Amino acid sequence: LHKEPATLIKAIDGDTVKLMYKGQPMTFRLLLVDTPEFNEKYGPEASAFVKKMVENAKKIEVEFDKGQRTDKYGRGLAYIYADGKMVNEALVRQGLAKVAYVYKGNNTHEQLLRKAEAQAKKEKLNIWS
Ligand SMILES: Cc1cn([C@H]2C[C@H](OP(=O)(O)O)[C@@H](COP(=O)(O)O)O2)c(=O)[nH]c1=O
Ligand SMILES: [Ca+2]
Repeated sequence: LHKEPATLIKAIDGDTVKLMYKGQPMTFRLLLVDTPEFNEKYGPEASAFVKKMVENAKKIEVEFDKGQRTDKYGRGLAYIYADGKMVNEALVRQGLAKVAYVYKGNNTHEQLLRKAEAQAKKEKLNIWS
């Protein structure tokens, strides 16, 4: 797996973000996570967390997995990094997201995020409190 460049177009919510990728605008859905929707509990906090993360990054990178790169709604499915730190993992670590939608062949970073979730549960963080 490798990191490709992209630029913020627009923060959207806890687990979707608009990026420019290979010069095209495109909504990305964060692999292996599920944030609450904005209208749910911690939805707003999730959105703010990612928003802050991507808006403050000097460098956004996109990392496809080995499988499907687009979902059925046309969203790009990737791991997204903000100055080297993975947003997907960061959300889970803070208990702003659950590990979720784990499909085979698009699950490289699965155990890494389960480690993170386990620590967030342990600390009773946000979702787990
Ligand atoms: C995370 C992810 C979601 N999806 C699809 C499955 C879900 O289908 P349904 O809409 O049929 O429930 C939907 C959930 O995304 P959201 O959590 O953004 O709604 O996105 C994938 O197909 N692959 C993925 O990796
Ligand atoms: Ca969601």
